[PDB]
Amino acid sequence: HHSSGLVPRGSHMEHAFTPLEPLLPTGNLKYCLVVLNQPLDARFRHLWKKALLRACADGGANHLYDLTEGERESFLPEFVSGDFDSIRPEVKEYYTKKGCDLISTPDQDHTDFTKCLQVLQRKIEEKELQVDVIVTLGGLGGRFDQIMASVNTLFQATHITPVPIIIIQKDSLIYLLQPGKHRLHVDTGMEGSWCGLIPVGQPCNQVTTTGLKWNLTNDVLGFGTLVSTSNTYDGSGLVTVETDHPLLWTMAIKS
Amino acid sequence: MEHAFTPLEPLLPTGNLKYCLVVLNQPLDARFRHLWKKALLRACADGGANHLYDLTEGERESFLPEFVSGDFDSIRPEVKEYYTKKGCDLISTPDQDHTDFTKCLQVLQRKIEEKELQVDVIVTLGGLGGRFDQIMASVNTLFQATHITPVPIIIIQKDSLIYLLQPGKHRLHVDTGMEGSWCGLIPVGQPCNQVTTTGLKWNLTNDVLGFGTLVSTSNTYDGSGLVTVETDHPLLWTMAIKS
Ligand SMILES: Cc1ncc(C[n+]2cccc(CCOP(=O)(O)OP(=O)(O)O)c2C)c(N)n1
Ligand SMILES: Cc1ncc(C[n+]2cccc(CCOP(=O)(O)OP(=O)(O)O)c2C)c(N)n1
Ligand SMILES: Nc1ncnc2c1ncn2[C@@H]1O[C@H](COP(=O)(O)O)[C@@H](O)[C@H]1O
Ligand SMILES: [Mg+2]
Ligand SMILES: [Mg+2]
Repeated sequence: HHSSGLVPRGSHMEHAFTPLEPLLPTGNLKYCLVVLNQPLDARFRHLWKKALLRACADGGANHLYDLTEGERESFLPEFVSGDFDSIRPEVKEYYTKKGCDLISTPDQDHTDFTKCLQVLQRKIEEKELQVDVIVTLGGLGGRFDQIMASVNTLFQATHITPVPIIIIQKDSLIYLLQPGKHRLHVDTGMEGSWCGLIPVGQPCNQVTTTGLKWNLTNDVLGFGTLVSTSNTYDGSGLVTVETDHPLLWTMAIKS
Repeated sequence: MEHAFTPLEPLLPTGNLKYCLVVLNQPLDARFRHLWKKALLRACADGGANHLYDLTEGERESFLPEFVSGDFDSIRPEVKEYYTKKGCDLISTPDQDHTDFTKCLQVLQRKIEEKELQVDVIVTLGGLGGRFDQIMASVNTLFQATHITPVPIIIIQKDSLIYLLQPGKHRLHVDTGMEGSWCGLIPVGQPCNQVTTTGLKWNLTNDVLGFGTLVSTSNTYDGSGLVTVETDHPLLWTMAIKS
């Protein structure tokens, strides 16, 4: 203001995110990996390799243990948290003898996924390291109530860690967009054909987007009113979203 | 004043329950056969026909839909042919603002009034797995369904069932013996600020259910065989189906 010479004016911060980047072979993101109790998709090995930290939520360990025979010492979690109402005795044993940190989380008011994030967040600050994103595998298939629980974890996550969290399983990815403006880069080449915007918690009364086939212009998104599913990209390679309330972004993963 | 309902009833080998069956584009669970046999009317939404067709090979004439609606961008030509040849009514629904599931219910409701048929419930198979944006669409269809037909609609796939509870009081009978161990109340859409329940391990007493505040998942039954729910806004009921 009071300075002289050219001076940038106008400007509002925007959240610039690239969803499926962790799925890119090369690149150097810096992310943590969380394995939930669900069948592991083949992309897990590559994701594990470059992850800064890996962990498993209860049953998640069973799935990891069973899909890494002959090379399990190459897939040793930094820690396995949960309540152990899912991990098999022998699996709990193996990881404990190899040095894995087994953390018990009894709380019956919260899922192991949520509790696992709490442990992860703590290990993050406690190890003075920071991540650009937390990649969660599984949680979108199987039991319906659990799928919803996963979505609800993304809500609580805002109070657990400042690091963005994405959930991936089979051909889907979800990411909760907090109120404000977002710039999502969907030009990694790993993108599928569909995408969508789900009002999960409450109606989003003012949504505006760009880069979609069916864009919103200060529109209302709400169950029973209008939910964007089976939407697609305009080809620009960029999607911007502005929402007044938490809005769930979902997109397809190639192949 | 209230609606007495029994969710997993169609799954019972016994009964006179009059219901219609809708097959969505997802792999059919084994329960399919029995459900089809006693259905008053069967239909398929686009791709649903492919899964029906590939499942009933060798005996497709015993499993002929009464109509297949959609937009035919999933139904394989050979499949589309077969059913047209056997007399199945193929109805096109191009509307790209509505899923083939919602549009299928529209066709169904029409057929119901049209045939002066009386149905207790509409059983939908599939729609809870696969593409995430798909599962949500299914949930969204249940919201729109309230303006498409007065007949209760349930969706089932694998081990899950969902049913949208409209504002008011509900009495759910969960003593068919087909019930699984878990159940839940999901406030999709909007926060339900006044929820009161009975028959659950974790009941609610004029409590608030909303994402980020409190969502009831992994809940269970108290063994009474009855669950009652009073809600101020649409509340999604979900429950497990035995092994
Ligand atoms: C209100 C209410 N509701 C319900 C409940 C229950 N819950 C919740 C959350 C969480 C939990 C735990 C579990 O998780 P897991 O680990 O996953 O197990 P599963 O069954 O799922 O397998 C619970 C119990 C409460 N609390 N509240
Ligand atoms: C806003 C908005 N967003 C999105 C869109 C799109 N959409 C929606 C709904 C529905 C549809 C159709 C789809 O269904 P399907 O056919 O079943 O799927 P696929 O896979 O077959 O393709 C759409 C497109 C709008 N419109 N708006
Ligand atoms: N059927 C399922 N569908 C989706 N996520 C699941 C399912 N079962 C378990 N999970 C997730 O995996 C985490 C730990 O698994 P578990 O303790 O074995 O139930 C939970 O906190 C959930 O977030
Ligand atoms: Mg557990
Ligand atoms: Mg279609």
